[PDB]
Amino acid sequence: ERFPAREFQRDLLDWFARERRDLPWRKDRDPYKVWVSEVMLQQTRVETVIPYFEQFIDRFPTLEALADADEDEVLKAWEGLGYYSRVRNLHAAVKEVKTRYGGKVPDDPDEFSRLKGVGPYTVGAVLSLAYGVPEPAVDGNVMRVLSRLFLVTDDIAKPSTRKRFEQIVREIMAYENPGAFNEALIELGALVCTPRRPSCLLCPVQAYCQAFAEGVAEELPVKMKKTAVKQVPLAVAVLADDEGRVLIRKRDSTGLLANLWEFPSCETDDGKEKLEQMVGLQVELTEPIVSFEHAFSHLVWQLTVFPGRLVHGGPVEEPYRLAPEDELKAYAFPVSHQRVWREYKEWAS
DNA sequence: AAGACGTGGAC
DNA sequence: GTCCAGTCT
Ligand code: SF4
Ligand SMILES: [Ca+2]
Repeated sequence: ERFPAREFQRDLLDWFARERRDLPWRKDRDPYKVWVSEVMLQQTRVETVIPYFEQFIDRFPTLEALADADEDEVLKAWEGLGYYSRVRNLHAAVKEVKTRYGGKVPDDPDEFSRLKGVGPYTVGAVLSLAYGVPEPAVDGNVMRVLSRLFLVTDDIAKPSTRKRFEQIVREIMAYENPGAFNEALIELGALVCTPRRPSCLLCPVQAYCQAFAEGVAEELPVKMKKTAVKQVPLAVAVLADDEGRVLIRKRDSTGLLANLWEFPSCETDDGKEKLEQMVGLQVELTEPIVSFEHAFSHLVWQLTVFPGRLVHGGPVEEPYRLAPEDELKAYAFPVSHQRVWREYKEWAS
């Protein structure tokens, strides 16, 4: 494996200095900000993350401010980003950093990795970029790039394949400046060596790329096809009382959409009667106004919205809470239920 | 191991 | 429609 590591390095790092996007989290190397951006970037595109990162850092300018904030306030800031246990884990990890480590982000891989939500990629991403620690930062971009560079045909969906890529990076990483190197590989996959129609002709490391020589760039990386996924009808109801207040409820911390608020729903494995019975509060449910789909990575919801009129015969017991329409802004809903409300509003016109 | 776990660009 | 931008269990 006569791979000219140093030669390869100098070129890649040169192209990076010329073409790097000026992104908000690249203004400096504050471990806190880098860490926040890398969590936001997990399975989430850069252009999507930019506005979230700006508001989040404005609301929580430092690690302590995030640790000090309330769970609701943090989760509201994550509303719409998806995979919401990321922020549950980041909040807890930061709380841990505050109480245990006195505010400083641990610079040791094994100590940093021990924190919730910090997987192999985030360790390398945060520690290299912000501390100089030469740990690999292998994401989907890197895997695709390396798979083509070294013509690796292993299924990237296998945890072992990733472990191999990490070993490859180690073999070729620029230990002088690992952060800059790690980001360069990622940026490469993001800008040049794209999932489709890679610009190999413009690529700075074309010379070293084994997939280019064989003309199989498009066919890599190898990855098992995503399968079809379970469908799940859902019955949702918007119960408004005479005064205009609407009833909502906070989902439990274990499972789908943990700790997010929603409109009282039940899986329609009978329709309305199930909603009616479930809440068994003196509530009456009416014709379903609209139906639609909302997808997940591992299932698909088919929703049905039933307006109802709430009559007060008792108190509001947890998890349920009663909220005026004006104060719904304060609660973090998932996108599925955000649409439920919008359709309800348009209907009531 | 492979399924859980959200959402929106870009074909 | 398909693909895809990580971590926990
Ligand atoms: S030459 Fe083509 S396949 Fe190889 S790294 Fe560059 S863009 Fe990717
Ligand atoms: Ca870890």
